[PDB]
Amino acid sequence: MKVYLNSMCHMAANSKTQQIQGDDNKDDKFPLASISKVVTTLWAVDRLGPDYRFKTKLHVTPTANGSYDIHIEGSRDPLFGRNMSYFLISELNRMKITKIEKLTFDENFLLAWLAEEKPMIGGTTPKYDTVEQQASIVRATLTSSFATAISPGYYTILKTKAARIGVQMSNRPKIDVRTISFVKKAEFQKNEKSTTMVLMSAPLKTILKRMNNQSNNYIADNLYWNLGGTEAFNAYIAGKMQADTSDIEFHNGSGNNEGSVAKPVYNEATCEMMIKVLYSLDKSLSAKGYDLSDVMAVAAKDKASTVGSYGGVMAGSTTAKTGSVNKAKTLMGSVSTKNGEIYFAVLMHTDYDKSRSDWGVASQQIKNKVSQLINQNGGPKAIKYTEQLPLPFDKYSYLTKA
Repeated sequence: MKVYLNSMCHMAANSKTQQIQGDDNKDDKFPLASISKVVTTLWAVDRLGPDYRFKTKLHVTPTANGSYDIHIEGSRDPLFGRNMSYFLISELNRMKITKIEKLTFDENFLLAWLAEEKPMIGGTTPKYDTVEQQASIVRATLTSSFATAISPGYYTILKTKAARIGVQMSNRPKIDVRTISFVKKAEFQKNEKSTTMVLMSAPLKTILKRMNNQSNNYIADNLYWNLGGTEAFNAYIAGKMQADTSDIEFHNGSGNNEGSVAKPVYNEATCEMMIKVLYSLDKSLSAKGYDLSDVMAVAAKDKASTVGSYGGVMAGSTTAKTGSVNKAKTLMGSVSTKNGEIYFAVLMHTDYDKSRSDWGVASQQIKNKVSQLINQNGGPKAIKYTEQLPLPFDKYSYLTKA
């Protein structure tokens, strides 16, 4: 690979002028890769708030034969796949539901079994043209995965993690489901003897922490669509930053290639816009009592993240999001130094076709530049942070009768 710097820039968090320091390319657009996910994080924090929960509702009606019909009124929870399903099945059994006759769901019930795994973390997030096409696929996933025997290995890994955050799950959960179909919200009205039960996701801050630890494309793309997509994003950023297409041009929430191999399309912005995003996201989280480390990964301390391997002066001092696509490798976040907290962004150009004997070049240049920033500012100052365990649910997610 051959590499060169597109731009690097930075700003003290307490600057009274909010002038951004950096090279002469700091106001030129460059591909962002997954540092796009911090922009989606800021939009989601501003629109929904860090303590927002996706409230998926189950409408449960007893049946004549002693079982239940259940209709899922979806919430567009963007992290509802295998692990939330396992928790839901545990919770159904805790609520004495073991057999379902008719399971139906609406167009806001988004289910992607592998949402937190390969290949959805790094894949092209499915984009459906109609709700019927989406639901065809959700029905198939409910039939093949939700309704069939639970994997003992994945389930016991989840249950042990859930216990660490104070959530109870049963040892041998099991559900039987007779029939599964799509019912649009406009075609659903509850039965007279139905009980509504609410399954809340973990708070948005936790969903964002998991996304920004893993670099999860599925979660990022579905948050961006849920908030209105590109037309809504462009208006949000024009109203928030007085920015326009010359500052920032997005097409999806993840930063992944949104086009074809021969016509690729990547989110782009200027380095200065990345600093203004971080300043605004830090300000919105502080108003709710949170820090960037509540939604972004901490070097070394978040071992289940793309910066768990980072060491040196960044370990424990630096909160940051990585990105990589064919032509760009990027990093942005904050460094905590003896002279205070400093926002930064580093945007590198990569060419993988050349000098194939050379690898890890852009990553190591970025680490060296960020380390230098910390050291010019008196060295690292450890932040206050305990490694989080961000699962799709928490101890307030239990099914609860409304």
